Amino acid sequence: SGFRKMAFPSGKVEGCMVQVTCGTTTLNGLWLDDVVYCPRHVICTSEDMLNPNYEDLLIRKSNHNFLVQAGNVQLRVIGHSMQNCVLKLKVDTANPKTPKYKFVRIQPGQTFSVLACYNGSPSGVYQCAMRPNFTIKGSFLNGSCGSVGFNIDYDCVSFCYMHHMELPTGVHAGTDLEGNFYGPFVDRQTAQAAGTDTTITVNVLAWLYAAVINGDRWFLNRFTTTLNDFNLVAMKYNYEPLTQDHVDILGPLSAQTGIAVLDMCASLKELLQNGMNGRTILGSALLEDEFTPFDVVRQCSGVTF
Amino acid sequence: SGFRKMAFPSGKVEGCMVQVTCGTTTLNGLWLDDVVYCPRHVICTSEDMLNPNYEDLLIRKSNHNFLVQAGNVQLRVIGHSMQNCVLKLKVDTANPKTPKYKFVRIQPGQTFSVLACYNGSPSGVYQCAMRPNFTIKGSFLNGSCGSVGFNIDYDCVSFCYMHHMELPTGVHAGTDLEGNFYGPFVDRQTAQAAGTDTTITVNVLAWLYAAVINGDRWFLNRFTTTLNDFNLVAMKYNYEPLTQDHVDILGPLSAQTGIAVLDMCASLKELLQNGMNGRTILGSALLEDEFTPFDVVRQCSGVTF
Ligand SMILES: O=C(Nc1cncc2c1CCCC2)[C@@H]1CNS(=O)(=O)c2ccc(Cl)cc21
Ligand SMILES: O=C(Nc1cncc2c1CCCC2)[C@@H]1CNS(=O)(=O)c2ccc(Cl)cc21
Ligand SMILES: [Cl-]
Repeated sequence: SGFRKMAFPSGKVEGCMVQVTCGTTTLNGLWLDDVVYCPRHVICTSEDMLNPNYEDLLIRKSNHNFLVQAGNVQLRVIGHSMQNCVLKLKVDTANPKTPKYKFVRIQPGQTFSVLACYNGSPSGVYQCAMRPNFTIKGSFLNGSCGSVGFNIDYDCVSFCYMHHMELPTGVHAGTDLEGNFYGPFVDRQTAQAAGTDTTITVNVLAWLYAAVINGDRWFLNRFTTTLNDFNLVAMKYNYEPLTQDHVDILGPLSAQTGIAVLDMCASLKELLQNGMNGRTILGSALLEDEFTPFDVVRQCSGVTF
Repeated sequence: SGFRKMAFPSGKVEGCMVQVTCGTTTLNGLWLDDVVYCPRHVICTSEDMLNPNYEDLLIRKSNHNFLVQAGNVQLRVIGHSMQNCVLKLKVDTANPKTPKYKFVRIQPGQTFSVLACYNGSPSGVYQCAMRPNFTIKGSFLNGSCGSVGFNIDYDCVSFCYMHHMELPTGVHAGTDLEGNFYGPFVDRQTAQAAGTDTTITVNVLAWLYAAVINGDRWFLNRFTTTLNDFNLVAMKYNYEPLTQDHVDILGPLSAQTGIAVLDMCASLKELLQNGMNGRTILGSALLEDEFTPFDVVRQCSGVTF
């Protein structure tokens, strides 16, 4: 029993964190095999950030301008290349702690663990979701750039995010491990803003199924809804539209609890109208949207209470 | 910016998790140097749990009755002894991954990270607090016994909890690494219940300081209070009494934000008497009490390990 915001064990990622320095700029790098991946803005000064010409800044650099530190050992850079917004530094030593891994680009609503790091040293781990507006609500200070997001389903680490910047509202933007930004963001200091954010509907439904699995049904009602009527109501509360894909994905949780997806949608419609009336659901007074259907199945018992 | 429920990086603890089997009972063990620590109830059958005599159950066991598996390698048990509610299995191999460590007993209100494990394999990491009623609100299923709680100080892991059982309300109970329970619990199948819990006042105040640091100030007011008047009000809401030690501990956060501790106590009094009025603090509609003053300082400073 219980339901917590649970991160994957971070050990496999801790053994890949290194410090990358170019001149006065220092940030984190991810060392996999003989390559260190880091944000390309490590070659920028603060002044360069308004309109940096990365190709022009990079051509003026040699391999020995990049200092890579793994623990107390200095790695030797023997090559470099830029791929989108990431810099790939070829080093003379393959990481002996390289886990089994993949690079995966995720979609909004997907969750992942973040290993926050400073000076190549891990400080903490927490669970995040890629918001519908392509930002993440992380906890990052200056020096956290290059910290990564990942999942570890089975023994393979799927790297899905690398931290690049903090927007004016205090939310965060970054790239996949191929250097492609999530969202319409650029690694430039020009005026940029997070778009209006919305609630991840499929995740709220998954978490309501987690509450039923753990023994709570107070929020259920005798009604059902059509998918279109549900979406007309949901969008009035700034909730993402629920698609047939989301309904299909909730199938297993619907079978385990015996509650049809559109019947759970009717409960959600009522919760949006009434609020909780002094009650909580899984220790929360707000509707939680950072647990996916897959996260609920992973954390909850297969036997409903 | 940002504020997340953050756990310590778990790698140093992952390298200590093993699987312990005695007959039909399988659970997790902690392998440090040449000793494997695990709940002594691993020697019990379901019937034995009703009224166990652990010395009598243990005397009937030989070293080869305990199967210890570290990854895909079988460890050889060469000795065994009991210390309070913990079984210490001496093995023929010292753990090459043993980190620098200490066994520490924590007090209610203190937080720690939990590495949930099943079959000696880590599945997730989350942060929690030792409640005033000595339970923890964890997330554990069958097979999680032997999972451990810890804090990291510089490079030293301080092990503070080992999981033993779930109470009827779905909350959890366990021991320190010397086998002494937290709370008035016993390791047997008998009528046991979590006592009435209270809110950790010093932690709520720490989290209100974190909200101010992160730019949430709507709850601040011009008023102050005495420590005695604050405690008279706090007692009415099932909040733990605030002591002069708690006021002293909040000193640094008070200096950083410019808000006296008793000034923040007056904001907390108003929040208890009037609610949030449709507002949230750090994305929560409830007053959060599972962040200590030290957790707030650490997360808002980027301390690494
Ligand atoms: O956003 C940035 N850093 C950063 C990342 N995470 C957390 C925090 C910070 C800054 C202080 C607050 C906490 C930088 C610098 N600021 S910037 O506007 O020059 C900028 C712009 C683009 C890129 Cl790719 C990067 C950046
Ligand atoms: O509590 C216990 N295990 C356990 C731990 N974490 C999570 C979960 C469980 C059981 C299934 C549900 C989820 C056991 C069995 N139950 S018991 O009451 O027989 C018991 C009693 C004492 C001791 Cl030390 C242990 C136990
Ligand atoms: Cl995805």
